[PDB]
Amino acid sequence: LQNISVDYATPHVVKISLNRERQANSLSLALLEELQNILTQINEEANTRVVILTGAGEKAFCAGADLKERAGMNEEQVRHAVSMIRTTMEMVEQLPQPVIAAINGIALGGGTELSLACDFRIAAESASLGLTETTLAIIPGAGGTQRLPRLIGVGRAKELIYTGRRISAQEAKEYGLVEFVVPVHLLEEKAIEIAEKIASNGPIAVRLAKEAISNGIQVDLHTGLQMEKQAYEGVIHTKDRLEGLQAFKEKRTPMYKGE
Amino acid sequence: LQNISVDYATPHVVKISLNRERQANSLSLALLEELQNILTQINEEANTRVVILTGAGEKAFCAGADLKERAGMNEEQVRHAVSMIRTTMEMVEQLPQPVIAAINGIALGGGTELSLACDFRIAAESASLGLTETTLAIIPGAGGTQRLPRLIGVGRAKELIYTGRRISAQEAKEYGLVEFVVPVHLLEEKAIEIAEKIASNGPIAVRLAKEAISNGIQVDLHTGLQMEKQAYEGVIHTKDRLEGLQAFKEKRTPMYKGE
Amino acid sequence: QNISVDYATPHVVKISLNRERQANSLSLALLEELQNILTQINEEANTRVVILTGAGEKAFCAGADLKERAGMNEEQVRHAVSMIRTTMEMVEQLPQPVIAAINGIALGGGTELSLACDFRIAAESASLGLTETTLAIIPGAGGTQRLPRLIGVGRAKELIYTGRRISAQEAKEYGLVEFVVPVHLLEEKAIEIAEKIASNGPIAVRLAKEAISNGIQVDLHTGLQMEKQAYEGVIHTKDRLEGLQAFKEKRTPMYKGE
Ligand SMILES: [Ca+2]
Repeated sequence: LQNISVDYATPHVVKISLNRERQANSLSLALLEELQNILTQINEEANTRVVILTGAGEKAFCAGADLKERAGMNEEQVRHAVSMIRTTMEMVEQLPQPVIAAINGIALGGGTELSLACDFRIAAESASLGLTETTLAIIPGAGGTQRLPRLIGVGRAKELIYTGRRISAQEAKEYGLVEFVVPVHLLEEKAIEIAEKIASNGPIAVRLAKEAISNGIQVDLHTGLQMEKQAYEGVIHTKDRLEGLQAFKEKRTPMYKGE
Repeated sequence: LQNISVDYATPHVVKISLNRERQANSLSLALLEELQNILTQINEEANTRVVILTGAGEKAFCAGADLKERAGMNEEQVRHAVSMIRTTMEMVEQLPQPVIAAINGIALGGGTELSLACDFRIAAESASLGLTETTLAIIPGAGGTQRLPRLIGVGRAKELIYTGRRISAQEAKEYGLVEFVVPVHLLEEKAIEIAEKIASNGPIAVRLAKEAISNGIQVDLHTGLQMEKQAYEGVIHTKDRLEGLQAFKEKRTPMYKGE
Repeated sequence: QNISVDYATPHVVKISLNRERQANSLSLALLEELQNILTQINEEANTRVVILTGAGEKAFCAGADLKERAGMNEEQVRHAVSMIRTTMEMVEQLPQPVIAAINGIALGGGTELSLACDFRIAAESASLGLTETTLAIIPGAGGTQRLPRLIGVGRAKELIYTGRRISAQEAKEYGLVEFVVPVHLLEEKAIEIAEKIASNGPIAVRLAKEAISNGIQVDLHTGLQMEKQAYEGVIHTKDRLEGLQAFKEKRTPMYKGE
């Protein structure tokens, strides 16, 4: 409502925009509460197939945790606020639907952490990223130390976290931190395109694929293969799987319904 | 053998070719049966040091599961078929010898899964890859959800699996999915020359390296180091190690014998 | 003395392997002093970053000393091998980040030494490889473990099975080295990066190293719990307050490890 905007104008896709432009879309407690509420609702939306997360304006995706607010917090409040940010990251990652981060500007600290909590990332050429925490004598406390090395390797994650340096979208692409980079005015269009492609695939299968990958990658390969085996059981008794084969037989585009 | 070809022309190297060109080298249950039988034989071949896996023709490495055969299968049939494919992948992965995928054309779904079960991959410039399963309302059921993120990272694996999009050999190389790209007319000689190099190295050492890397990467670094330590004990008392030392001292090529 | 130790800039110690005639190879003597220096640095508050390099323009470290090994049976190979392994563990477990400045060839133990460092910066003319299988052995100081963790299983397998040596440029492509610079600029770029790290909160950098190094070894959920505990280590620090104050005042923070 106040700190976040939601857009359901695109069939099967929901667009969440951080809306605190004056504060560089930083994560305030109020914003986190609104975002948690929205994520709770989306979690139960069977008709929602893909989520896009972005920031309002052309300067910032998310500048991170709100420092004005952090500056006025005692130790107890700091702990509560960091807990609220961590929990929100978990809610984004555990959504049944794929979540696409559309990085429209600066994504620093908590902002990079937020993008890491998404399934994958698309950035504007003008975007900049970084985990700047060590420059302030703190560390990434919302998964930055964990999600970054998992995505891009320990070496790169270490140099980035130890230096706290800011990097360009192109550098981010080279390192594997962002999967796609596109001109600034084409960001929303490319995110919607990718989302619609995902939305055209079997919704039950896409959800099972997210679970299989996200959970299986956390363990040994042998166990991960067994999780994938159980996940696949989930598409066997679906009408969509039958439509896939029928469309193959009829030589046409399949049309899935999530059943 | 009617669905595959096995060639031992090159010393210490065996080349297995999927041989169903008319069917884009798709994986029928009959082909999977033959492949499992040859994999069982190679598993016990001490004279065989490296294996090359490829497809017949210049259009397809492997189009994946045979959908003509899959159509209309009842529940029990589907489970058995997916089981046959996943078991075959495990057998490729667990061969003592290194296995090189020579991707001569399209490698889709089960075809990309088959290439992921190999130690590393060489692709024709004209090859295309992808895990197209979600476009059929299913998920990769033969390790694609597990081996792909392990090789190229979770972010890229997710965008590929969720979209089910096809990518060029060039794109695959950029993402780290294939290790080499060469012209299709040179694919066979490139795979043979890399296989010959590996075959000239100490076979006990190469086999132990495969075991140490493949198993060690599944666990924590500390335990992984202890596994390497035990593996190293397997080479220090060998006659091949002594030949390596003498060859280096005499500045001549070593002639390893697997002892 | 087979190694030199000097403060290149405030808080940045440069350790140079100094056995140029023997390609900066790892002899027992060098290993002993390297272990001694690392034992000392573990207890230091002044040192915030370590740069590890080799003397000359030809070799970073050629690995295990060949002349010293020439006169070794299976039994002597173990103690030597054990000391190399142990040294690798001391580098990765050191509180401070360690940057490998690869000034030339890195082979066997030398490549393994670079992998035990937090990150690597290489001269344009440097090269790296694990040629062990060409000699019918395997990497015995973590190469089979640290390499796939950094660059993925597929490329680690290709390089280890073939035993091929690669250029700094190839290494950069694979993510084996994080930075590549012209030969004459290796020292100054390693120092520049170390200075940036040394200007950040020392408690925070140290906790970041532990959280990353340990957390990456387990499942994400547990790793996140480790990060949570590590964050508790910065919350009550004066440096954290200085960071917020220096940022507000828009001036350089003066951290004191408190
Ligand atoms: Ca693991």
